Amino acid sequence: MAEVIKSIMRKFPLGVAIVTTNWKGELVGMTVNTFNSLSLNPPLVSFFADRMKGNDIPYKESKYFVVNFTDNEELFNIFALKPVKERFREIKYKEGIGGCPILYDSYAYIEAKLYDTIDVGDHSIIVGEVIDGYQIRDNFTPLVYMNRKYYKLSS
Amino acid sequence: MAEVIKSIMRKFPLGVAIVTTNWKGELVGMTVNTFNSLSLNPPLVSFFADRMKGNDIPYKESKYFVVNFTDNEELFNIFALKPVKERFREIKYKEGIGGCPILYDSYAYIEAKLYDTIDVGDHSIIVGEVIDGYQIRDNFTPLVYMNRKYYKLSS
Ligand SMILES: NC(=O)c1ccc[n+]([C@@H]2O[C@H](COP(=O)([O-])OP(=O)(O)OC[C@H]3O[C@@H](n4cnc5c(N)ncnc54)[C@H](O)[C@@H]3O)[C@@H](O)[C@H]2O)c1
Ligand SMILES: NC(=O)c1ccc[n+]([C@@H]2O[C@H](COP(=O)([O-])OP(=O)(O)OC[C@H]3O[C@@H](n4cnc5c(N)ncnc54)[C@H](O)[C@@H]3O)[C@@H](O)[C@H]2O)c1
Ligand SMILES: Cc1cc2nc3c(=O)[nH]c(=O)nc-3n(C[C@H](O)[C@H](O)[C@H](O)COP(=O)(O)O)c2cc1C
Ligand SMILES: Cc1cc2nc3c(=O)[nH]c(=O)nc-3n(C[C@H](O)[C@H](O)[C@H](O)COP(=O)(O)O)c2cc1C
Repeated sequence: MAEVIKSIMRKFPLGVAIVTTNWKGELVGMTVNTFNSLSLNPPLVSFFADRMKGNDIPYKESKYFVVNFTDNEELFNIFALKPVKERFREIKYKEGIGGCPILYDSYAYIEAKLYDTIDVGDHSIIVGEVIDGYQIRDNFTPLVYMNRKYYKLSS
Repeated sequence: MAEVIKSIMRKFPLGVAIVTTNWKGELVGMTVNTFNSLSLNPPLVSFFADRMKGNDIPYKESKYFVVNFTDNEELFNIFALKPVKERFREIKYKEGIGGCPILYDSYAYIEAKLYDTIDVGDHSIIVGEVIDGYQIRDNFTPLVYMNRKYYKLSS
């Protein structure tokens, strides 16, 4: 059934984001296709973190996280494929709340306070309360991920 | 902050699906942009159901649900905009597991057993264990929802 999930999801298009945190001083982040809005009152956003890779642990052990929205495919590939220790060497960034890294190439970002974590199956649902949101750049081309590719929207 | 969430999400592209169930004999479903894969082992998928509209209740009170994947924008609009009592009058469907409606225009669907529900903020995370998946049609144009529109992917 893991294979039927992957086969169906390969053709299910999803927006991508790069979630980051400052994990006891270590700058970390990852490309996710599970980011979404969860609640309006209270204002909550979420993503799913793979427990099998320990992707949950930095967020569980940090008070805040940042959601970076970017149109730079290179950044998504860095934050999916490159070794953790290498990712923040290659990109421009600044620190936000809790020291969480904000990527300079982001056209928007959210700063969130960790609100809850919920283990379900082999992932943890990471839930953040939106503390602030910023729209930096008005002109951008949002990307959607499907079948290992990053597409623009038609028209 | 509910407004910053909406403003950012308006420009965050997301695949859409129509989740259905047979709620004590009542055929119901809704367009969602919160469907995703949650876990591989066990094989779990999820969506977020708005408690403010009672969208959580049918799933909480039914043993199964179906995830319909379709490329028919008309269907997404029916299952977002039209009165509940009208939706299954206008479309071709059959019943699957638990009597859950499978839409004829779906190019793929998942049958799921309700695994857990988790209230977080003003939504409930509805979690289903994948019992079966089906790819009916190999030729289709997946849609992504952004800024109230249903886009095709470029190229
Ligand atoms: N944890 C996640 O939700 C998730 C999502 C996408 C990619 N990834 C990781 O990146 C790798 C490369 O991605 P790809 O697009 O080539 O994947 P793929 O070809 O292995 O799978 C296609 C799709 O299936 C779903 N999926 C795959 N692995 C999953 C997992 N462990 N848990 C929940 N859903 C999963 C994702 O939506 C993915 O894009 C994946 O094999 C996976 O290890 C993880
Ligand atoms: N519950 C949901 O996750 C959700 C998602 C999309 C749309 N909707 C409902 O459909 C209506 C029409 O959609 P639209 O695209 O014109 O919306 P919109 O212009 O009001 O908001 C834009 C986006 O913000 C997010 N959002 C809006 N309402 C939300 C809610 N109650 N909870 C979590 N996230 C929410 C969604 O991703 C939505 O597409 C929305 O106002 C909402 O009531 C609900
Ligand atoms: C487009 C894309 C989407 C991804 N989405 C998620 C996700 O939502 N959750 C997750 O835990 N991992 C996801 N991954 C994998 C993480 O990015 C990856 O495990 C993380 O960067 C840590 O990398 P590492 O284990 O190789 O060091 C995704 C990968 C890609 C290619
Ligand atoms: C594209 C789109 C995405 C939606 N996603 C969700 C969702 O994920 N969860 C939810 O509870 N409602 C979502 N909604 C709203 C439901 O479709 C709607 O509340 C449901 O069909 C019941 O309709 P009603 O309250 O008008 O009767 C979405 C609406 C649209 C337009």
